[PDB]
Amino acid sequence: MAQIWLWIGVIGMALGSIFFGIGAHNAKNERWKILFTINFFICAIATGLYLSMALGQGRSVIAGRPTVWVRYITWFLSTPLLILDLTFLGKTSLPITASLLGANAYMIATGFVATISADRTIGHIWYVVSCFAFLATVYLLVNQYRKQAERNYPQAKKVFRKLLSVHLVLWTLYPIVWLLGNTGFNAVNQGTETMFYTILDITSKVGFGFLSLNSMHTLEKNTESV
Amino acid sequence: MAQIWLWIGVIGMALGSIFFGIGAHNAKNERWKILFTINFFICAIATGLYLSMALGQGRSVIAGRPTVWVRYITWFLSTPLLILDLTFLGKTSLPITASLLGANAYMIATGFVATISADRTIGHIWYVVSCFAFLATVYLLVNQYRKQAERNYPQAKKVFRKLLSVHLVLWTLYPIVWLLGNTGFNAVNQGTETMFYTILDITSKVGFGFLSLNSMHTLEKNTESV
Amino acid sequence: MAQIWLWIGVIGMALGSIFFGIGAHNAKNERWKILFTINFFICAIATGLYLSMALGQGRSVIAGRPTVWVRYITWFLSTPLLILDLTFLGKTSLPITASLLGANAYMIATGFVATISADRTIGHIWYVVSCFAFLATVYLLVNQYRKQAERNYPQAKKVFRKLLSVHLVLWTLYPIVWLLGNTGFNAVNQGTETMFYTILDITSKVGFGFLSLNSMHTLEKNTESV
Ligand SMILES: CCCCCCCC/C=C\CCCCCCCC(=O)O
Ligand SMILES: CCCCCCCC/C=C\CCCCCCCC(=O)O
Ligand SMILES: CCCCCCCC/C=C\CCCCCCCC(=O)O
Repeated sequence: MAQIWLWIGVIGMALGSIFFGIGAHNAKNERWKILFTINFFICAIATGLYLSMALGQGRSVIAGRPTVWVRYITWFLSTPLLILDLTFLGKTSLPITASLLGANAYMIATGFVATISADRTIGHIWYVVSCFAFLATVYLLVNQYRKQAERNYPQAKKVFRKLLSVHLVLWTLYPIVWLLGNTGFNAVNQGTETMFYTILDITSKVGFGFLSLNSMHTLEKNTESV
Repeated sequence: MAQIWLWIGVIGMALGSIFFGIGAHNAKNERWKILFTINFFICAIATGLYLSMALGQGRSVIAGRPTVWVRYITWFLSTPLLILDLTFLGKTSLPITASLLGANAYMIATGFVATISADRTIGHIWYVVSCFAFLATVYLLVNQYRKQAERNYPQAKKVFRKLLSVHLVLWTLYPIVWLLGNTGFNAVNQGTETMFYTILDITSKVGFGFLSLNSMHTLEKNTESV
Repeated sequence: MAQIWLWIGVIGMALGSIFFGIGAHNAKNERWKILFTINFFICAIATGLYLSMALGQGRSVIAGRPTVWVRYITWFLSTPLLILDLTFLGKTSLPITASLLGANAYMIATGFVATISADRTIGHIWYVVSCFAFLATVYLLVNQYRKQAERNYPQAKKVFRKLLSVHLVLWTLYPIVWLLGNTGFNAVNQGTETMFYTILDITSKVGFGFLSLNSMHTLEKNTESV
């Protein structure tokens, strides 16, 4: 089960890569080229790292617990690009952008330590720290980021509502899966944990990628010159 | 002794984080927001990494020598932000900024190798290389950086004198502690080495943070419009 | 043989560092300062990492195969700076610059995995992936990069022809050496593999550095105001 869902990961991310790549190549102006290029690299990075997992790499048995540590290398590289999707579309100020990228990096880094810690009590301390880093990003997104975006696009409030709704719901699912998996309560087997992360990853990357494109189109039409 | 001084580290950096965070949240313009945000992240990074050390992590016994390698992860991330404090306040040109960040990264990277090298002769070669990287930064700071800062703020020469004096004195203490510790002559026990680094870290982060804020206020008042 | 050619590496990169450093110090304007500083850091990074290799570091025996993994740390840091040489001189757009840096990072990262993989079949999968990342960069360079450069300097088409010719020929030699070495067919001994990489590295860093300087002079004279 694990094996097939890793390969579905490779196929999904590779298909996302190709179509974002073709978009980037054909891009009508620099704004569209940039957005297509961010999403291409999110999906390209995820493809290669899913290939490593499918080939049996990036995994260690830590005190008897099978642990896919390469997964956090993927997240550390792809999640800031997903935040750049948001800050690009929102035309976010540098301090709030920096704060979002900082908190997110902190979330993933503490997430990594929470995972690879042999002492699972220490791991679970880091989980809580990581959740607080996520909460920091949630606060920044629904406050400073949203208000800046709404100020920049007064007629497109709903666009950023949809973007933030999808981001916040999908990203909250990750720490829930982490709790269900061998990292936490171990309520689901490795096959199921792998399926959950793969579906999450394809949705949060290819799914959110296409939503980011659709959102750019709506903003472009909404701000079209008379 | 080691244990308590690691926890004093956590408390100090966490208190620095909170007050810089509150400053950032309340920041009167983008210049103040940026400065508060840089210092928040210096102290936030240091908090989490001091928590890892206090919890017993980030440490290895290398050929019988207890070695806290995570300490250099902290320095590699926080020291460029401290340099950004200087280059932000000094409105430093991109090449000199880049040169400062480059030399500093080189210092910490060679510092790391100097530490984790099992062969202590090779370690001590890397110490000397790291000292020369520091000397490079000293030269850049007291020459190009200072002259640019003085050119930018002709009436605030003393501000940058105070900033550079505190930076140069505090940062020179680090390689001295390194020589006194198990990395060098082992003239002080692990408890004392830990106390020294903690006091240095709180001073160079929270201390220098507040000096950076005070300096910004002086520059803002000095350049206030008639 | 290996040992001497590592030390020739240290001497070559150190000599390149000094002369680029002296250029940077004496630089006539910010454009020359930036170009000199990029090339200084390419050569400075390479010096320190060649010193580590010469001192016997950064090497592991992976399932009986001696493997110099620190070599890919050098390439991961120095190769984007070499790309920055090109994008600086070409005044390349941000998306194409980003695409070049992204593909190059991907090439070196997959190159690294291709090397350290104990399973050499998996290694050779990663080699092919890495070659496709290189091909991506080749496409970007000879298309978008070249056309932007030619648009920016209509009278200096030959300058960028020379830059791209040297880049493409030299960089293609790396995957050939990789195939000849213990990573591939093992058709050459470790002494010869080391000599090849050292000569390549000095040429692609000091050699290309001086070509980048010469190219800047030609562009400056070609665009000199009447
Ligand atoms: C802006 C970038 C954010 C940086 C994250 C800072 C948070 C620090 C978190 C933990 C660092 C400790 C990691 C080293 C110990 C884990 C290894 C182990 O236990 O084997
Ligand atoms: C601009 C970034 C600066 C990069 C720093 C370059 C200096 C290179 C220093 C040393 C690299 C060697 C590290 C690998 C060997 C150490 C590991 C070991 O001995 O076990
Ligand atoms: C823009 C940055 C590019 C990032 C590169 C992405 C490609 C991913 C490649 C492979 C990741 C797998 C590495 C971990 C497994 C190797 C370690 C081992 O086998 O012992």
